[PDB]
Amino acid sequence: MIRTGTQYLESLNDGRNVWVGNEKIDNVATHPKTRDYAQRHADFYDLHHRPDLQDVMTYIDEGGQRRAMQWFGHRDKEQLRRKRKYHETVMREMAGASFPRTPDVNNYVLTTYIDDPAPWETQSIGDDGHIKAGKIVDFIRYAREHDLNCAPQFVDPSPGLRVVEKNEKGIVVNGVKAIGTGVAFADWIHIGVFFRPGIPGDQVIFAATPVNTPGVTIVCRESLVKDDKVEHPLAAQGDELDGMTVFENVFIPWSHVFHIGNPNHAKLYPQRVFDWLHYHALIRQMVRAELVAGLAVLITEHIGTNKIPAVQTRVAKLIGFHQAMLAHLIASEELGFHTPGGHYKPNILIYDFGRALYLENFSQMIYELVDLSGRSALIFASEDQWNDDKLNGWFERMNNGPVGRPHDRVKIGRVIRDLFLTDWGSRLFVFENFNGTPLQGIRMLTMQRAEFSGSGPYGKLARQVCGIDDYAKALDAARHQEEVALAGAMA
Amino acid sequence: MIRTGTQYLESLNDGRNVWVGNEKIDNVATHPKTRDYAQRHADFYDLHHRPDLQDVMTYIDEGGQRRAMQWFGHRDKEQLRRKRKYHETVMREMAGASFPRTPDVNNYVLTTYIDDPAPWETQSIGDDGHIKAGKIVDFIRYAREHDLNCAPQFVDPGLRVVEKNEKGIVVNGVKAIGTGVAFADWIHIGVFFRPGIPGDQVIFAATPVNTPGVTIVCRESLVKDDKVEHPLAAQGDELDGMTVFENVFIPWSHVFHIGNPNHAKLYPQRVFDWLHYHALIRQMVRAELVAGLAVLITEHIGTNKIPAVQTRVAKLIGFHQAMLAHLIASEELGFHTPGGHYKPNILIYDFGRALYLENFSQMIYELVDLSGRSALIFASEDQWNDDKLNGWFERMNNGPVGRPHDRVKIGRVIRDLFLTDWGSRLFVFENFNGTPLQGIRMLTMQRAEFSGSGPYGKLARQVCGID
Amino acid sequence: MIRTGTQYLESLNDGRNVWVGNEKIDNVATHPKTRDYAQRHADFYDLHHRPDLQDVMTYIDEGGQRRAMQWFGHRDKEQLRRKRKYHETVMREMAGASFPRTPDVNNYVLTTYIDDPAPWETQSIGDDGHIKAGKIVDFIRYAREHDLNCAPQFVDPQERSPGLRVVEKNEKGIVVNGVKAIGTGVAFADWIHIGVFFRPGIPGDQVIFAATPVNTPGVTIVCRESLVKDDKVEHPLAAQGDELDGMTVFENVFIPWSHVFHIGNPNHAKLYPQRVFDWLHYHALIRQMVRAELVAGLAVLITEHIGTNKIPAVQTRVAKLIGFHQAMLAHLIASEELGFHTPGGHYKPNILIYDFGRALYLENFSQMIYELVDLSGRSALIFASEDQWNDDKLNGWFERMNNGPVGRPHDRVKIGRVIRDLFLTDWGSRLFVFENFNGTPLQGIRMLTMQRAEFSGSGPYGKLARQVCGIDDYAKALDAARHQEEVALAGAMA
Amino acid sequence: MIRTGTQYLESLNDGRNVWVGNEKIDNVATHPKTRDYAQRHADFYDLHHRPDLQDVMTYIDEGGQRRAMQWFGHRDKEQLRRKRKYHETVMREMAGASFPRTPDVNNYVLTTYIDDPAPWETQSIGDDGHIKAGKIVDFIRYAREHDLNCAPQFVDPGLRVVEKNEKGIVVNGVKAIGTGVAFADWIHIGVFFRPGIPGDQVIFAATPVNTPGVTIVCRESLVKDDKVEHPLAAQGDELDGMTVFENVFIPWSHVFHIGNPNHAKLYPQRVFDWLHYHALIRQMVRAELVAGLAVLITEHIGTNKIPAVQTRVAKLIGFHQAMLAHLIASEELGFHTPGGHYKPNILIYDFGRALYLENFSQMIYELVDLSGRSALIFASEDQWNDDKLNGWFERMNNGPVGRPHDRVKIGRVIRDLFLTDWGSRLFVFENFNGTPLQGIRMLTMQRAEFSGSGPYGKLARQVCGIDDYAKALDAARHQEEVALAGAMA
Repeated sequence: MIRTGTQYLESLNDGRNVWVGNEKIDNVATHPKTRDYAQRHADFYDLHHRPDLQDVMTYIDEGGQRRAMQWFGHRDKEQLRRKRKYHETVMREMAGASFPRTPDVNNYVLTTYIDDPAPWETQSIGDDGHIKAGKIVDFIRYAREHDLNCAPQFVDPSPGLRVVEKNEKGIVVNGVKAIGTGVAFADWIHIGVFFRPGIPGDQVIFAATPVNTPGVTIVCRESLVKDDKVEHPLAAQGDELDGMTVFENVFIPWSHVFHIGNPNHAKLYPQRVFDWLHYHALIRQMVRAELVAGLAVLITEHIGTNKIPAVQTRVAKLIGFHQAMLAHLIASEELGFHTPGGHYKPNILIYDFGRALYLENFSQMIYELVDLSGRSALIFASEDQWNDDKLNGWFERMNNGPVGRPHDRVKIGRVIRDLFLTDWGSRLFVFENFNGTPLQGIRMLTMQRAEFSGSGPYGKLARQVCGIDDYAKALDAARHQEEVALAGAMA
Repeated sequence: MIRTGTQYLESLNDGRNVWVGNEKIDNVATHPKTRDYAQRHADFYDLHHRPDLQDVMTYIDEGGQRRAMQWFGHRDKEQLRRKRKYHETVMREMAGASFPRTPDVNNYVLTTYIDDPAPWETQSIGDDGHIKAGKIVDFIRYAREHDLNCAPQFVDPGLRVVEKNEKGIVVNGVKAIGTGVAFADWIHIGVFFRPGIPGDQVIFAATPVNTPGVTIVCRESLVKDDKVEHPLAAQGDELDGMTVFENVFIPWSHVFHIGNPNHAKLYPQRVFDWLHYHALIRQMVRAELVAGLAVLITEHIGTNKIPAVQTRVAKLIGFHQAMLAHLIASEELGFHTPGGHYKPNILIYDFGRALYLENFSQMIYELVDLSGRSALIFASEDQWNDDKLNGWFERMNNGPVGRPHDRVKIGRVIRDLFLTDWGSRLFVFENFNGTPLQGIRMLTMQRAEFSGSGPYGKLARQVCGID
Repeated sequence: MIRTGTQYLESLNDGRNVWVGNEKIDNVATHPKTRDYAQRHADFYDLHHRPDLQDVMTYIDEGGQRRAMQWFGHRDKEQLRRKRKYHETVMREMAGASFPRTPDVNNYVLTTYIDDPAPWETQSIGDDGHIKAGKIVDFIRYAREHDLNCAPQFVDPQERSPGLRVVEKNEKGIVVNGVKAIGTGVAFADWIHIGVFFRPGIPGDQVIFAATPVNTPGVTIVCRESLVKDDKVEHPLAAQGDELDGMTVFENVFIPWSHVFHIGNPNHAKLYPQRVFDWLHYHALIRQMVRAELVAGLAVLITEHIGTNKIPAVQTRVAKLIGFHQAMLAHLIASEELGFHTPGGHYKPNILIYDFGRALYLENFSQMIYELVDLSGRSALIFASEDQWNDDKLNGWFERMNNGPVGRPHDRVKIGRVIRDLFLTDWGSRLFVFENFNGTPLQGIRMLTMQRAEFSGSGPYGKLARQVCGIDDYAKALDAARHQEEVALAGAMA
Repeated sequence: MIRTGTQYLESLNDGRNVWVGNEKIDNVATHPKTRDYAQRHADFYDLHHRPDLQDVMTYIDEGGQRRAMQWFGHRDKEQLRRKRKYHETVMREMAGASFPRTPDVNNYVLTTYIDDPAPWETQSIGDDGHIKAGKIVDFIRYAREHDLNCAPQFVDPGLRVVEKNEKGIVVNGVKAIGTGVAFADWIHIGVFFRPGIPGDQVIFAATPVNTPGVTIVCRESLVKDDKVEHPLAAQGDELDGMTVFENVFIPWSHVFHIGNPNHAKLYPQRVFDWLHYHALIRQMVRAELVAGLAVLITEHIGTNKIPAVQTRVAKLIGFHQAMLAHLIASEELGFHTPGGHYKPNILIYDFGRALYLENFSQMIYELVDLSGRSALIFASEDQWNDDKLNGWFERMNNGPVGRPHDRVKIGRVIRDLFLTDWGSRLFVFENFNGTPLQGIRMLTMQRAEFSGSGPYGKLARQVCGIDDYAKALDAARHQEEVALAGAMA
């Protein structure tokens, strides 16, 4: 049976040590500061029990068990599209993709271990042979069974998390994981790291631990949730907190340790892990661009500016941005490739270039919407003002346009305001540069590779115009994923 | 005399009808949603009593009385620059130009009536002789005498004249745009001509904020509760809103002009010119603040040495220098008005406004992106000082310069300015601090001195061999 | 057979009346201002005979005959990709896509007539029943058989317009008089393919679709000066010849009814000519992807050759030229994936996605080329001429000035020559300016899209916003040209 | 008298060794590939003799001698404005700023030596005291008295001193970048500091263009033949190239400084200041020409009342006014140099340039786009006049303003300026007419006064609740500091 929201809310009250701003949180499910977002997670779970969404939200596995599509492994392009349609439906249903780290996103990442668990073991160092690939798989199967949200914590800002003790039982780790999103709302924390030049071996740690593990403290920014859901129909729905996690002599048994000790392993295997979350981000970006275009269509129509040609071309601009996101996503899916375990993975270069295009232009596109909406964005009637005997008539006449009731202008502006002109909405704006690797990151790590050099495919045409000049074979399986993706793109 | 902050606050308790969101405000000076910004207006009066600021904030008038620099008329360039320096000083003292309709701005606008009152009287249609130019002047003099905040409401079911008699006029309708009217003394009514406007909707007058029939209807307050976490946004929200006039009575003495669509083409723009020149002063100071925060935050993190960040920060500095170039060339290439006031060059300060409104939003994104994680995710104060968390926070916020807590200091200011409702409003307001970006271009281009017969044509015509 | 470049060149000496600048052209095949681009068309034909390119360049039609792929009709996505593959090969082989209006592009557009010929005839007004659908298809079979180049002239700038109009109708034909103001390569084509787009108020006598030979009496082709360069060592691309642009003047030109495809109906001229030019737009996107590939390629080569390629600030600029090419690719591949069938069963790529692909290029290419020019530094402007490079005193200086980590020093000149021709000569500038006329421009893409109901709050983009704000088969359609647009959007949004 | 164009052309025939592309040049003054640009130099000199312009173009010194304004020392703001009006008049008179390195620009830069000669001498290393400040000044006085064009070559196989004796130095190597050198009288040798620059490459000097062992190697000439079809590009091409120095001897009298990498840090910036000011004067005029061409073409077609068109033209007009604001503000907030010259605010005109360099591409692209098909496809003159075509071209080119042929006139100038090789060189060269966008930003930000302890720090720190050339050890460093203080108060 698939986890219910009610079971989720209950599980949160587990003694987890959480700060939200200045306050200590006794129960994340009920504290006024967290409880709207927690309920968003509960609704996530209850979407898997909605009769009308069953086709999209669930699957029957080979054992005959109905399971949430968040665990669904895709081995070809048609299966990939079915998964995307799941993620898309989840975010469309949940305030138009305002919650980017629902558990379906968080858990997508575990697909990499399952696909190819052995290198995580075999490349481990400092280990005394205790880590086992089979136990990595066992943990993921356990998560899937209980529908557990495993919040990933990989990025670092010497306070980084490190091994301070090793015995026959497991490891002790001490330090800080600087970035985490929604961890106070998860069941487990998924610890990882990305390579940086000179990363010490005792900082190379991949593992999992419960959110209430003793010595774990979750320190989150203040909550931006709004009280009044009528003035703030989106920002009153909860705030997906970001924060840091402190680990004070936290013990992790070897069974839940995936890898330690190998800096070269940290060069490409973590990228492979975060690939799934990057692909998810582009789906999200597409949906956000559709929402932004759509709001410009609704507001310019209700104001009556829609038929002004100047405005027509700017709206067409917002629609084109959405189509660019869809073109990268679709193309990424068409030109995917099989991973060593035989999952099908969309093309990494195309969907990351999708992301870079979004991260580059989304500011100006939002600014366009805000500007198109004039005063209707910020200065509109509160509800009581609108329904007041003396004010109502004035408000009706100042918001009359061609298409529909005058109050629909207020309804539109409340959304534009919540998404783009509140702290809550601004958090989303900013998070986008932290939802996987930033713009500058995509471009840097792509351009360091030998297949984007004059020797590579991009040099070939320019060379002639100028008159110049299988994982069995491949020795690095996760490097091969990068090369095979350019193969597919440039053919 | 010179009004104090205390007298100001007291004056707000006058039975004015104000909505802020759903709430009715009993008293704008003490209500939890309005009192912080009220206090900012109080700070503004008290500024003119600060002994170190007296040379900058006040002049001696012809009569011998010390007057607030908001009432000073600049008759040449150096006087203009004295006034700018006053406006600049006010906004630098008051939260880095975070409050754009302080009383010095609102009242700047009255220069146009004083400079040349007559045409407002003589161009009136349908007043049967009741409106008197000298009465316009006496009102402004009155306003001067008591340091009264006349809040302008021009931009537009709009307000119309429903009854004329021998005592005054009666007005009924809405003035849909107004900023900080709940904090002002008087409302200054005006209008801009639009194609096929009627004589009964052309109205310039002044009326008290608590005039019977007047209802100020303001958006919810965005003021923050906790000044430590939010050092700027706790300081008060300059409310925007509309004003409803339910058959409101204004005497002829306090009516400046009625009835003439033609007058509403040119003369209201001459009123708002002062607001636009002030707009660029402010935009320069916002640009300077943004550049300074990019330097502080790149220097605290230690990314300021990375050549890619250098060029990004230089660009912010350059934008400030572009605001300054426009402001300075506008003052340099100004001209005398009919009554012999010196006015900055309309064309140059407005292209200056155009440039800000076209680029501000990418310049802010640049500060936000440079600041990285330090804008959304930083320690609250209690987190910071917690005996368990203090040592981790200090280690994470360490870098070359200063003390680790300065990061949070800088972070709170960036957050408040650009990542709060409160800050976002100042963002949206710039598109409504006078005429919007598309309007500057359009009102410039509809005049024939930017046509091919104008000065822009001349070099092009010579190079082309044209006539 | 398949026509040969020799056959083509011989065919140009047919007495056509051609101005190229101040000069009259006796013979396009041999005149100094035209002969190089003529030979580029000769090379196009010969490319089809190259044994190593037979599978790319040719097919066997139903009736057992080997024809050039320019005539191939693609009925599914995999056949579509074969057609794209052919257009890519042609443009890669011909100076990195510097000749945008080769015959394969011009004739691609005839597919719309073959697909669904009847409406051209049934929607005609004022022809007194003389026009037959069958005859459009017959002309096209005739063009195909002789591999004839049909250059399209549709685009235009009341009783004062100079645009082509019908001034006589009789039992034999029509007589047209006036101007088709834009034309690319017409002086080098076999036939002029005449069309028009709807404009508000267009009179019926200016709605014309037809074909006449380029040497028809009364036809004059008036082209801009030729920008071809004399020295092909200093200018290895712009010595290859100049695809002339120009207008065509028609003075009482007789066209027989057999060669008239449609007259009279302004409503027909609004979507049907968009359906003809969809094929040209799709091809424009294929070219746009290759041009981007070249721009990014040149940028890699020059930054590597100078050694600036490792500077991080430079790296991010080249990544962005690389992402642009990938943006073009993505639109192209997506458009192929979400394509649809036309009435007559052709597979067409998704109109909306490839047009948005073009808008993205048209909006950004200018900045992108500026990047390349800026990254290449002084190597664009100042480099050695060939004799300078080989001079006994200068050579030692030039080698030491042009050294760096990759290749031979003279390769910087080789790269410089290409950047200079492509982006810093008259010849390259025309191509730059032509990108905005190679199909309805950026402004047109956005306006034609937004006038349609499916981009209103009533169509698919309204739906998610309305829910978040808490608000609230060609047989069965009447206009088949319209329904292509509705089907394209449904496939894009589902 | 002031030099005449005639005397200048005669002077070109001095046996200088010039490549233009593959050809050697017998006489820059008469060769088809260079004679038109040479005549534009001759025209520069003849402007100074025109009686309707000599109040702008010349001044009387206190000896009663009429001198070309290119030599005029400005000591205050009004005098700087007269100099600027002169440079402006020159470039409006010569094909709308299409000739960026006329002699007035080249020679402006000598102002710095004259202002403060002595550090060039005193900070020299390895010259055994042979360099004398008095001889630096005498050279500039000579240049001035004969109205000689000293073309600067500074930016970098580099030129190195290979021999030092009692008469002078011998230099060997390449000065990679040079504009118009083949049309000049003297070459002004310079260098900018770069990390690890050896003393033997620190050289400031003057040598005649025809000096033995100098070869001028220029790119091919971009000049067009038909001045009807090409009214600007027919007027000559301002060649770019490198200058090869083969064991070239320079007398100590014409050496200004050698040896000191420290001197190369800021003093070269101080020389180029003046050219950078001039670049912004030129950028304003190019902006003006671009904006007016926009007004002319949209007007002649009729697109000028389409509101979307109007806003784009307003943007070109804004860009012009932005260059003018920086220009005016630089002049307003200027300062005196050690020698008493008044110099515009270095930071403000350099930011003006930055602004231009960042945006000119897009602004020119707007004009080309707005100009439509009228850019590329328009009638040649014989087409236009032909008896059969005339009627068609007139009707196609009718609109609300002026004669139909005026669209061809506007087209020809837009074509020359932005769609030919010739115009394209002017496009690319913008980025070389002084330190490029990247350089302005980078050497600004390495200066301590743009840090958090300088005036940008002040407002930020407060809102965040945080916390005379005699005194100065470096006169050329002091100018920068003074420039910022004047801009920020």
